[PDB]
Amino acid sequence: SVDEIVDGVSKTTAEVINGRKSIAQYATSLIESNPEPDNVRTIISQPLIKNTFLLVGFGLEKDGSNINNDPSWNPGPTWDPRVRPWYKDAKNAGKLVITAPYADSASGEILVSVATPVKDSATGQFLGSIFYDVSLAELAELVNEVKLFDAGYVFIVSEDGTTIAHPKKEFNGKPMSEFLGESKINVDTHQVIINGKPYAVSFSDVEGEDWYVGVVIDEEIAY
Amino acid sequence: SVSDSVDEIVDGVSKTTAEVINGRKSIAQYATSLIESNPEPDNVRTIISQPLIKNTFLLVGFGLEKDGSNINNDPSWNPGPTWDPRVRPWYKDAKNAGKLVITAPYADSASGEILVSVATPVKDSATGQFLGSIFYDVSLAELAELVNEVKLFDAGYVFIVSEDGTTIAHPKKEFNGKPMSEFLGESKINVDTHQVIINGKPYAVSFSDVEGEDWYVGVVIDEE
Ligand SMILES: NC(=[NH2+])NCCC[C@H](N)C(=O)O
Ligand SMILES: NC(=[NH2+])NCCC[C@H](N)C(=O)O
Repeated sequence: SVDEIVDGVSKTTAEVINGRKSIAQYATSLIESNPEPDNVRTIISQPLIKNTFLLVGFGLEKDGSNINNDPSWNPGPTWDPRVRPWYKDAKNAGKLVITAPYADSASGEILVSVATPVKDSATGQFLGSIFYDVSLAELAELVNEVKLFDAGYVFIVSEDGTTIAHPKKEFNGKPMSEFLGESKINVDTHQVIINGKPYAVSFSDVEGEDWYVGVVIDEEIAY
Repeated sequence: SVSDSVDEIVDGVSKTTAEVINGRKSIAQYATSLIESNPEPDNVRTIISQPLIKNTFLLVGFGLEKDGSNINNDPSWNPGPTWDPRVRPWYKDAKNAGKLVITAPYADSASGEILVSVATPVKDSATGQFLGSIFYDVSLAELAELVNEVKLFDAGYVFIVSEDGTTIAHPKKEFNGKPMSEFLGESKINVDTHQVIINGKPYAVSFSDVEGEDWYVGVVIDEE
């Protein structure tokens, strides 16, 4: 039953996503414990962090300076972290948040960031925000790793149908109607005609985020 | 074709199992790196007592070479001096390997349960002096549950063994640490899919090595 397949895929998706959240929150707590620049570098420049996220950086409220874990990239004349969506989202939320999809400053690629505020341990005053960049391509690939029927794919949307992750990276950050036709989420399994063929499409909410995972399966193989 | 099919099932479980074990390894390595960077007691306490660490492992402890003292992330565990971490298997394994390693199954000091531990040595950043070892306790029951959750075939189960057939994780906990011959009646690993008779009924059995360990995932599939 498709509902059972997509319900199982949402469980996995949550684990994938919650794993990234847990690591991001761990690094952020250790940083809050002692936000000395050298301790921040040590915390974010370990293999675990460099292998989980595309890039990690701490932007400072005081002066728009930043500490990050890729020496190859230093921000140009231009770049002020304080103007970036991950910065503001974490500051506004005052706790760990994941951004909507947006275009990365350097590459233009569509991504999301796990973002956390950093508060002064003593005062409680906002010092800045940390971003943990997440690859949507890798995300799509992960939630598509174990598939049961080998005739379709898994995707992730926000509640308004904005694509978070699709196997084809060209859909990331775009409305899901670009590959489903329909623009609003119909959670219940239903038939969608694509290219003249019938597919069963079904969604399941992702615990902890305002995302759904969706499934698109060729019916003649699906059943 | 049926042999190829079962082959693909154990391979799939092997891949997922490797991803999970490497993930836990990476987390232990990270923490060990942060501790090594600054092993002051309060910094160690701060590093190992976070939710990420308490949720990934059963228990985490840093035992010291100097006096056999320790810092662990379980506030209700306060072993007295008859618990010397320096004589424990995980401690010696970490010291011997000089890097991250996973133990063979052994009996836990407190519970007597058979578990394994991720183990890492810690060295003085400046002088290279050996300071002690950290253990990261892994539930074998939870491993058996993990590799059996995704089950494509009708009836049967999944298990883990070392290269010489020592059981790492079986759905039935009493087999943990035991030779696999106790539930397979074979003592040597035959990687290729092959028929095994167990209590009169035939089963398909097959193995796939786990990347990063000399472990194999095994499947026992009823041939109804
Ligand atoms: N790969 C990079 N160097 N990215 C730099 C930009 C960092 C962050 N994702 C932003 O857009 O603000
Ligand atoms: N749950 C516990 N308090 N275990 C204490 C023992 C720690 C470690 N597994 C050992 O046997 O040395």
